[PDB]
Amino acid sequence: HHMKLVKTPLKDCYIIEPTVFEDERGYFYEKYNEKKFEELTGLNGHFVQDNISKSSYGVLRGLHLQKGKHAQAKLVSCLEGRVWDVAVDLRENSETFGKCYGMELSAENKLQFYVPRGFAHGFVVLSETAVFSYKCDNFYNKESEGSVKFNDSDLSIDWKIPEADMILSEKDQNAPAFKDKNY
Amino acid sequence: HHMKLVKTPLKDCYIIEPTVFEDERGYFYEKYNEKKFEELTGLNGHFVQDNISKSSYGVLRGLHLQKGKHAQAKLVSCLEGRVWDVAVDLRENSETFGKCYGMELSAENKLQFYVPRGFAHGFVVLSETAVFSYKCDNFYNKESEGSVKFNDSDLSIDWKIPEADMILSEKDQNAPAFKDKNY
Ligand SMILES: [Ca+2]
Repeated sequence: HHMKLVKTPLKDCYIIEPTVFEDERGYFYEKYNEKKFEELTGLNGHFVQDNISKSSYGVLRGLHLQKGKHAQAKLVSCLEGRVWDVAVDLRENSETFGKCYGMELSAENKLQFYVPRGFAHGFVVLSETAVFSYKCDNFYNKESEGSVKFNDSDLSIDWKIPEADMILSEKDQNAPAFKDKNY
Repeated sequence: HHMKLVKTPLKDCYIIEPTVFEDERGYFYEKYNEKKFEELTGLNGHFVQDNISKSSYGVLRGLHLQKGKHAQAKLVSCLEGRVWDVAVDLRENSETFGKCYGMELSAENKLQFYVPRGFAHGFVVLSETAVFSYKCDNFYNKESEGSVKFNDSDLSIDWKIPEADMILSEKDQNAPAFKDKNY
Protein backbone atom coordinates (compact mmCIF):
# COMPACT_ATOMS: atom_id res chain seq x y z
CA HIS A 1 0.00 0.00 0.00
CA HIS A 2 2.83 2.48 0.76
CA MET A 3 4.24 4.29 -2.26
CA LYS A 4 7.87 3.37 -2.91
CA LEU A 5 10.00 6.32 -4.06
CA VAL A 6 13.65 5.41 -4.65
CA LYS A 7 16.37 8.03 -4.19
CA THR A 8 18.59 9.06 -7.10
CA PRO A 9 21.79 11.16 -7.05
CA LEU A 10 19.77 14.26 -8.08
CA LYS A 11 17.90 16.19 -5.39
CA ASP A 12 14.09 15.74 -5.51
CA CYS A 13 14.38 13.36 -8.47
CA TYR A 14 12.85 9.95 -7.68
CA ILE A 15 12.08 6.55 -9.16
CA ILE A 16 8.58 5.23 -8.43
CA GLU A 17 8.82 1.47 -7.98
CA PRO A 18 5.39 -0.18 -8.23
CA THR A 19 3.94 -2.74 -5.84
CA VAL A 20 2.46 -5.26 -8.28
CA PHE A 21 -0.23 -7.66 -7.10
CA GLU A 22 -0.43 -10.83 -9.17
CA ASP A 23 -3.30 -13.32 -9.37
CA GLU A 24 -4.99 -15.79 -11.71
CA ARG A 25 -6.25 -13.29 -14.28
CA GLY A 26 -3.07 -11.20 -14.45
CA TYR A 27 -1.84 -8.38 -12.21
CA PHE A 28 -2.82 -4.99 -10.85
CA TYR A 29 -1.03 -2.04 -9.30
CA GLU A 30 -1.55 1.55 -8.24
CA LYS A 31 0.70 3.40 -10.65
CA TYR A 32 0.45 6.84 -9.05
CA ASN A 33 -1.31 8.46 -6.11
CA GLU A 34 -1.11 12.22 -5.58
CA LYS A 35 -1.79 12.13 -1.83
CA LYS A 36 0.91 9.54 -1.17
CA PHE A 37 3.41 11.33 -3.36
CA GLU A 38 2.79 14.72 -1.73
CA GLU A 39 2.94 13.16 1.77
CA LEU A 40 6.34 11.65 0.99
CA THR A 41 7.96 14.56 -0.81
CA GLY A 42 6.36 17.83 0.20
CA LEU A 43 6.36 18.55 -3.56
CA ASN A 44 3.45 19.35 -5.87
CA GLY A 45 1.83 16.11 -7.03
CA HIS A 46 -0.93 17.62 -9.22
CA PHE A 47 -0.40 16.63 -12.87
CA VAL A 48 -2.47 18.54 -15.44
CA GLN A 49 -1.41 17.17 -18.83
CA ASP A 50 -0.57 13.72 -20.22
CA ASN A 51 1.41 13.26 -23.45
CA ILE A 52 2.22 10.18 -25.52
CA SER A 53 4.81 9.60 -28.20
CA LYS A 54 5.88 6.57 -30.23
CA SER A 55 9.32 6.64 -31.89
CA SER A 56 11.70 4.21 -33.55
CA TYR A 57 15.09 2.84 -32.44
CA GLY A 58 17.72 5.52 -31.93
CA VAL A 59 15.38 8.49 -31.89
CA LEU A 60 16.83 10.79 -29.22
CA ARG A 61 14.82 13.79 -27.96
CA GLY A 62 16.21 16.44 -25.60
CA LEU A 63 17.45 18.03 -23.50
CA HIS A 64 14.23 20.06 -23.06
CA LEU A 65 12.62 22.26 -20.43
CA GLN A 66 10.29 25.23 -20.01
CA LYS A 67 11.66 28.31 -18.25
CA GLY A 68 10.49 30.20 -15.19
CA LYS A 69 6.86 30.05 -14.14
CA HIS A 70 6.16 27.70 -17.08
CA ALA A 71 8.57 25.02 -15.81
CA GLN A 72 7.11 21.50 -15.93
CA ALA A 73 7.75 18.69 -13.50
CA LYS A 74 7.54 15.43 -15.48
CA LEU A 75 6.51 11.91 -14.43
CA VAL A 76 7.68 9.68 -17.23
CA SER A 77 7.42 6.01 -18.10
CA CYS A 78 7.60 3.65 -21.04
CA LEU A 79 4.37 1.88 -22.05
CA GLU A 80 5.88 -0.29 -24.81
CA GLY A 81 9.50 -1.16 -25.56
CA ARG A 82 12.51 0.30 -23.77
CA VAL A 83 14.02 3.79 -23.45
CA TRP A 84 17.02 5.32 -21.72
CA ASP A 85 15.83 8.47 -19.96
CA VAL A 86 18.12 11.27 -18.68
CA ALA A 87 17.52 14.18 -16.29
CA VAL A 88 19.84 17.15 -15.59
CA ASP A 89 19.48 19.39 -12.55
CA LEU A 90 19.67 23.01 -13.71
CA ARG A 91 18.71 24.74 -10.44
CA GLU A 92 21.63 27.08 -9.73
CA ASN A 93 20.85 26.90 -5.98
CA SER A 94 20.76 23.08 -5.91
CA GLU A 95 23.60 21.04 -4.42
CA THR A 96 23.24 18.79 -7.50
CA PHE A 97 23.22 21.63 -10.05
CA GLY A 98 24.86 20.48 -13.28
CA LYS A 99 24.64 16.76 -12.43
CA CYS A 100 22.89 14.16 -14.58
CA TYR A 101 21.23 10.81 -14.04
CA GLY A 102 20.01 8.23 -16.52
CA MET A 103 18.00 5.04 -16.22
CA GLU A 104 16.15 2.51 -18.34
CA LEU A 105 12.35 2.78 -18.42
CA SER A 106 10.51 -0.13 -20.00
CA ALA A 107 7.09 -1.70 -20.33
CA GLU A 108 8.58 -4.69 -18.55
CA ASN A 109 10.04 -2.87 -15.57
CA LYS A 110 7.00 -0.58 -15.06
CA LEU A 111 9.21 2.10 -13.52
CA GLN A 112 8.37 5.79 -13.45
CA PHE A 113 10.88 8.63 -13.20
CA TYR A 114 9.93 11.92 -11.50
CA VAL A 115 11.86 14.90 -12.94
CA PRO A 116 11.30 18.12 -10.90
CA ARG A 117 10.75 21.60 -12.24
CA GLY A 118 14.11 23.24 -13.00
CA PHE A 119 15.51 20.10 -14.66
CA ALA A 120 16.11 19.35 -18.30
CA HIS A 121 14.91 16.02 -19.66
CA GLY A 122 15.45 13.75 -22.63
CA PHE A 123 15.39 10.15 -23.76
CA VAL A 124 16.61 7.75 -26.45
CA VAL A 125 14.71 4.76 -27.83
CA LEU A 126 16.56 1.51 -27.16
CA SER A 127 14.09 -0.96 -28.70
CA GLU A 128 12.79 -1.31 -32.26
CA THR A 129 10.04 1.16 -31.30
CA ALA A 130 8.85 2.54 -27.98
CA VAL A 131 5.79 4.31 -26.60
CA PHE A 132 6.78 7.01 -24.10
CA SER A 133 4.39 8.58 -21.59
CA TYR A 134 5.01 11.85 -19.80
CA LYS A 135 2.70 13.65 -17.38
CA CYS A 136 3.46 17.31 -16.71
CA ASP A 137 2.59 19.40 -13.67
CA ASN A 138 2.30 22.57 -15.80
CA PHE A 139 0.92 23.52 -19.17
CA TYR A 140 2.69 23.81 -22.53
CA ASN A 141 4.16 27.22 -23.39
CA LYS A 142 6.24 27.50 -26.56
CA GLU A 143 7.79 30.88 -25.84
CA SER A 144 9.15 29.60 -22.53
CA GLU A 145 11.09 26.68 -24.05
CA GLY A 146 14.71 26.15 -23.08
CA SER A 147 17.18 23.47 -24.10
CA VAL A 148 20.62 21.97 -23.53
CA LYS A 149 22.62 20.21 -26.26
CA PHE A 150 22.20 16.49 -25.53
CA ASN A 151 25.91 15.65 -26.07
CA ASP A 152 27.27 18.74 -24.31
CA SER A 153 30.88 17.97 -23.35
CA ASP A 154 30.54 19.47 -19.86
CA LEU A 155 27.68 17.10 -19.01
CA SER A 156 29.23 14.15 -20.88
CA ILE A 157 25.98 12.17 -20.78
CA ASP A 158 26.17 8.48 -21.73
CA TRP A 159 23.31 7.96 -24.20
CA LYS A 160 24.13 4.20 -24.35
CA ILE A 161 23.67 3.46 -28.07
CA PRO A 162 26.26 4.04 -30.83
CA GLU A 163 26.43 7.68 -31.88
CA ALA A 164 25.90 6.71 -35.54
CA ASP A 165 22.52 5.23 -34.51
CA MET A 166 21.14 8.42 -32.93
CA ILE A 167 18.39 10.27 -34.79
CA LEU A 168 18.05 13.94 -33.81
CA SER A 169 15.74 16.72 -34.92
CA GLU A 170 17.33 19.82 -36.44
CA LYS A 171 16.38 21.77 -33.30
CA ASP A 172 18.00 19.23 -30.99
CA GLN A 173 21.09 19.13 -33.24
CA ASN A 174 21.44 22.89 -32.74
CA ALA A 175 20.49 23.30 -29.07
CA PRO A 176 22.81 25.65 -27.15
CA ALA A 177 25.56 24.31 -24.89
CA PHE A 178 25.03 23.87 -21.15
CA LYS A 179 27.37 26.79 -20.43
CA ASP A 180 25.26 29.09 -22.63
CA LYS A 181 22.40 28.82 -20.11
CA ASN A 182 19.37 28.52 -22.38
CA TYR A 183 17.33 27.77 -19.29
CA HIS B 1 -5.00 21.54 -30.41
CA HIS B 2 -8.63 21.65 -29.18
CA MET B 3 -9.66 18.70 -27.06
CA LYS B 4 -12.34 16.63 -28.79
CA LEU B 5 -15.04 15.25 -26.49
CA VAL B 6 -17.66 13.17 -28.30
CA LYS B 7 -21.15 12.92 -26.79
CA THR B 8 -22.58 9.56 -25.69
CA PRO B 9 -26.25 8.84 -24.81
CA LEU B 10 -25.39 9.16 -21.08
CA LYS B 11 -25.29 12.64 -19.56
CA ASP B 12 -21.75 13.92 -18.75
CA CYS B 13 -20.19 10.74 -20.16
CA TYR B 14 -17.80 11.45 -23.07
CA ILE B 15 -15.36 9.79 -25.45
CA ILE B 16 -12.04 11.62 -25.80
CA GLU B 17 -10.89 11.35 -29.38
CA PRO B 18 -7.16 12.09 -29.70
CA THR B 19 -5.62 14.37 -32.29
CA VAL B 20 -2.67 12.26 -33.41
CA PHE B 21 0.25 13.85 -35.21
CA GLU B 22 2.17 11.36 -37.34
CA ASP B 23 5.75 11.86 -38.46
CA GLU B 24 8.82 10.07 -39.81
CA ARG B 25 9.67 8.29 -36.55
CA GLY B 26 6.15 7.60 -35.27
CA TYR B 27 3.51 9.85 -33.70
CA PHE B 28 2.66 12.05 -30.75
CA TYR B 29 -0.49 13.36 -29.14
CA GLU B 30 -1.74 15.15 -26.06
CA LYS B 31 -3.69 12.43 -24.31
CA TYR B 32 -5.25 14.61 -21.64
CA ASN B 33 -5.31 18.27 -20.59
CA GLU B 34 -7.09 19.26 -17.37
CA LYS B 35 -7.70 22.87 -18.37
CA LYS B 36 -9.25 21.91 -21.71
CA PHE B 37 -11.40 19.21 -20.07
CA GLU B 38 -12.76 21.51 -17.38
CA GLU B 39 -13.47 24.26 -19.93
CA LEU B 40 -15.51 21.88 -22.04
CA THR B 41 -17.40 20.03 -19.30
CA GLY B 42 -17.69 22.23 -16.22
CA LEU B 43 -16.64 19.09 -14.34
CA ASN B 44 -13.66 18.40 -12.12
CA GLY B 45 -10.62 17.57 -14.25
CA HIS B 46 -8.15 16.93 -11.37
CA PHE B 47 -7.32 13.22 -11.33
CA VAL B 48 -5.49 11.99 -8.22
CA GLN B 49 -4.86 8.27 -8.75
CA ASP B 50 -3.78 6.15 -11.72
CA ASN B 51 -4.29 2.39 -11.73
CA ILE B 52 -3.14 -0.36 -14.09
CA SER B 53 -4.38 -3.90 -14.53
CA LYS B 54 -3.46 -6.66 -16.94
CA SER B 55 -5.92 -9.51 -17.49
CA SER B 56 -6.59 -12.42 -19.82
CA TYR B 57 -9.33 -13.02 -22.41
CA GLY B 58 -12.80 -13.16 -20.92
CA VAL B 59 -11.97 -11.59 -17.55
CA LEU B 60 -14.94 -9.35 -16.74
CA ARG B 61 -14.76 -6.91 -13.82
CA GLY B 62 -17.81 -4.95 -12.68
CA LEU B 63 -20.13 -3.29 -12.31
CA HIS B 64 -18.31 -1.17 -9.66
CA LEU B 65 -18.62 2.22 -7.96
CA GLN B 66 -17.88 4.05 -4.72
CA LYS B 67 -20.79 5.63 -2.90
CA GLY B 68 -21.44 9.17 -1.73
CA LYS B 69 -18.53 11.49 -1.06
CA HIS B 70 -16.09 8.73 -2.11
CA ALA B 71 -17.49 8.42 -5.65
CA GLN B 72 -14.76 8.32 -8.34
CA ALA B 73 -14.95 9.71 -11.82
CA LYS B 74 -12.89 7.48 -14.09
CA LEU B 75 -10.96 8.28 -17.23
CA VAL B 76 -10.25 4.90 -18.77
CA SER B 77 -8.28 3.54 -21.71
CA CYS B 78 -6.62 0.36 -22.99
CA LEU B 79 -2.83 0.45 -23.32
CA GLU B 80 -2.40 -3.01 -24.82
CA GLY B 81 -4.95 -5.31 -26.45
CA ARG B 82 -8.71 -4.70 -26.62
CA VAL B 83 -11.48 -4.39 -24.03
CA TRP B 84 -15.21 -3.76 -24.14
CA ASP B 85 -16.02 -1.10 -21.53
CA VAL B 86 -19.46 -0.34 -20.07
CA ALA B 87 -20.83 2.58 -18.01
CA VAL B 88 -24.23 2.79 -16.25
CA ASP B 89 -25.71 6.08 -15.04
CA LEU B 90 -26.95 5.50 -11.48
CA ARG B 91 -27.73 9.12 -10.49
CA GLU B 92 -31.37 9.17 -9.39
CA ASN B 93 -31.93 12.74 -10.62
CA SER B 94 -30.33 12.17 -14.04
CA GLU B 95 -32.40 12.10 -17.21
CA THR B 96 -30.29 9.09 -18.25
CA PHE B 97 -30.62 7.22 -14.92
CA GLY B 98 -30.57 3.48 -15.51
CA LYS B 99 -29.21 3.71 -19.05
CA CYS B 100 -25.97 2.02 -20.13
CA TYR B 101 -23.35 2.57 -22.81
CA GLY B 102 -20.61 0.28 -24.02
CA MET B 103 -17.68 0.76 -26.41
CA GLU B 104 -14.41 -0.84 -27.47
CA LEU B 105 -11.22 0.69 -26.03
CA SER B 106 -7.99 -0.58 -27.57
CA ALA B 107 -4.32 0.25 -27.95
CA GLU B 108 -4.98 0.69 -31.65
CA ASN B 109 -7.86 3.18 -31.36
CA LYS B 110 -6.29 5.19 -28.48
CA LEU B 111 -9.73 6.26 -27.24
CA GLN B 112 -10.49 7.32 -23.70
CA PHE B 113 -13.84 7.05 -21.92
CA TYR B 114 -14.88 9.47 -19.18
CA VAL B 115 -17.18 7.89 -16.59
CA PRO B 116 -18.61 10.52 -14.17
CA ARG B 117 -19.16 10.17 -10.45
CA GLY B 118 -22.49 8.47 -9.76
CA PHE B 119 -21.95 5.86 -12.51
CA ALA B 120 -20.97 2.21 -12.30
CA HIS B 121 -18.23 0.90 -14.55
CA GLY B 122 -16.90 -2.43 -15.81
CA PHE B 123 -15.05 -4.03 -18.69
CA VAL B 124 -14.30 -7.38 -20.29
CA VAL B 125 -11.07 -8.36 -22.04
CA LEU B 126 -11.59 -9.08 -25.75
CA SER B 127 -8.02 -9.98 -26.77
CA GLU B 128 -5.73 -12.73 -25.46
CA THR B 129 -4.61 -10.26 -22.78
CA ALA B 130 -5.20 -6.56 -22.26
CA VAL B 131 -3.66 -3.79 -20.18
CA PHE B 132 -6.30 -1.44 -18.77
CA SER B 133 -5.57 2.06 -17.42
CA TYR B 134 -7.90 4.00 -15.19
CA LYS B 135 -7.41 7.40 -13.61
CA CYS B 136 -9.71 8.29 -10.73
CA ASP B 137 -10.68 11.72 -9.45
CA ASN B 138 -11.13 10.43 -5.90
CA PHE B 139 -9.34 8.02 -3.60
CA TYR B 140 -10.01 4.35 -2.86
CA ASN B 141 -12.38 3.60 0.02
CA LYS B 142 -13.35 -0.02 0.67
CA GLU B 143 -16.31 0.71 2.94
CA SER B 144 -17.93 2.98 0.34
CA GLU B 145 -17.99 0.36 -2.42
CA GLY B 146 -21.19 -0.35 -4.30
CA SER B 147 -21.93 -2.73 -7.14
CA VAL B 148 -24.48 -3.85 -9.73
CA LYS B 149 -24.65 -7.40 -11.11
CA PHE B 150 -23.03 -7.25 -14.54
CA ASN B 151 -25.74 -9.31 -16.26
CA ASP B 152 -28.71 -7.71 -14.48
CA SER B 153 -31.78 -8.36 -16.61
CA ASP B 154 -33.18 -4.84 -16.23
CA LEU B 155 -30.00 -3.36 -17.69
CA SER B 156 -29.58 -6.21 -20.25
CA ILE B 157 -26.02 -5.13 -21.06
CA ASP B 158 -24.42 -6.66 -24.17
CA TRP B 159 -20.94 -7.73 -23.04
CA LYS B 160 -20.01 -8.95 -26.56
CA ILE B 161 -18.19 -12.22 -25.74
CA PRO B 162 -19.85 -15.60 -25.09
CA GLU B 163 -21.08 -15.97 -21.53
CA ALA B 164 -19.25 -19.30 -21.30
CA ASP B 165 -15.97 -17.42 -21.85
CA MET B 166 -16.52 -14.94 -18.97
CA ILE B 167 -14.28 -15.20 -15.90
CA LEU B 168 -15.70 -13.42 -12.85
CA SER B 169 -14.48 -13.01 -9.28
CA GLU B 170 -16.66 -14.47 -6.55
CA LYS B 171 -17.63 -10.94 -5.47
CA ASP B 172 -18.74 -9.95 -8.97
CA GLN B 173 -20.63 -13.25 -9.40
CA ASN B 174 -22.74 -12.33 -6.36
CA ALA B 175 -23.24 -8.57 -6.84
CA PRO B 176 -26.76 -7.34 -5.99
CA ALA B 177 -29.27 -6.70 -8.75
CA PHE B 178 -29.78 -3.20 -10.14
CA LYS B 179 -33.18 -2.99 -8.43
CA ASP B 180 -31.63 -3.81 -5.01
CA LYS B 181 -29.82 -0.41 -5.14
CA ASN B 182 -26.36 -1.22 -3.80
CA TYR B 183 -25.29 2.28 -4.84
CA1 LIG C 1 -2.17 18.35 -4.35
